[PDB]
Amino acid sequence: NPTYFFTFGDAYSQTGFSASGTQPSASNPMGNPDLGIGTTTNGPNWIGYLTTTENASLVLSYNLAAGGATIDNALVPAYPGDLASQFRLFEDVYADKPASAPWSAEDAVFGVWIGINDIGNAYYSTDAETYTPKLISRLESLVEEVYKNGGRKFLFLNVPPTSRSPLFLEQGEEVVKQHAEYLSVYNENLEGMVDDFTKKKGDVTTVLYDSWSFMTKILDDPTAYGFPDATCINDDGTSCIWWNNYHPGMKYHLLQAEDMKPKLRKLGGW
Repeated sequence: NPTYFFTFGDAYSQTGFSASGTQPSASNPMGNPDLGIGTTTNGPNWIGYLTTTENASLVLSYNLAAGGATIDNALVPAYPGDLASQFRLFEDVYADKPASAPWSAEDAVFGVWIGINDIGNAYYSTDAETYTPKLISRLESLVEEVYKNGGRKFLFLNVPPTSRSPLFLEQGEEVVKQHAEYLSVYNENLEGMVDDFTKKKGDVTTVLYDSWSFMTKILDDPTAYGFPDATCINDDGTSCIWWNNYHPGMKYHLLQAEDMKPKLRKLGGW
């Protein structure tokens, strides 16, 4: 009795899963590519860890996340595979519960980690208080498409402190601050939307995972987590928090998946 874990997001979540590649099964829960390929971590990412390491029962991962994605290119644009396009791929291939993914309300979990790129691209050019409600409203309307398909279990990750990635640190402390302040408003509005959606529907099980606070704890005390500092980069994915200037490594992702596990029990696969 599997949990069907459909995920949507950006490079913090990408694995290179193709809808025409090998599909998930009990012997191969990621489907494609192999566990530990296709990420920005040098190994598994949080989804691979949640599916194969932190799972309490069989989890099948259908990971539609794409590098560089924003929520909708009609708002903050970047790459063709925005969140809207990932929801369209879901609608095209899995929404109708095909034999390859015969999911139901009781066994499907929809995970969304989006906003890093919307904020990264719009923090200095838009007003957070008036603009981030538009981003969040568009996220909500995409979630509503899955709800209309019969989805009832949802996992939302807030935006982590990319303000303190080496990429942003190099732009100066006032840019880190401008970005961080915008990000905080986005995360507040995300929480409000998740709360409002949960209450309005009444029949959904939702988890808002505060990645921001978790990563912030590690950035503030890196050596307590086995990292020598909060700024070094190492593409082995484990010597430093950062695998490259803007993406954390597999060690961070494992620590996050481990932190997530207890909070995901109510979703069925953990």
